[PDB]
Amino acid sequence: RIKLLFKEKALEILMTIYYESLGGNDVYIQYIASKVNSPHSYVWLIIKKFEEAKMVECELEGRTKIIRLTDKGQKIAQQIKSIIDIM
Repeated sequence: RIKLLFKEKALEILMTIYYESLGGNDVYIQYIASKVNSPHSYVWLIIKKFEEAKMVECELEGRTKIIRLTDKGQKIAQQIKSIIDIM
C-alpha cells in the first residue's frame, strides 16, 4: 500500500534520517545505508536529490558525511509519518 503511492527506496531514506535525528543521533550516510535496502551509491544519489529539493543539508566531518533535515524536510517527513500511520 505504501509502494502504491511512494517511491519506497527514497521514502525509507527520508524516514531513516527523520527517526535517527529525532532520537538524537548525528545522521551518517553509512548508517542510513546499514538501515535501508540500497547500496551506498544509491543512498548518495537520493541524498543529493533531497539536497537539491532543499529537504536535507550535507556536511563532511573528516571523511564522514553527515546529513540533517531542513525545516522543509522535517515537515514533509512528519506528514509522511501520519500517512504511514493512516495507511
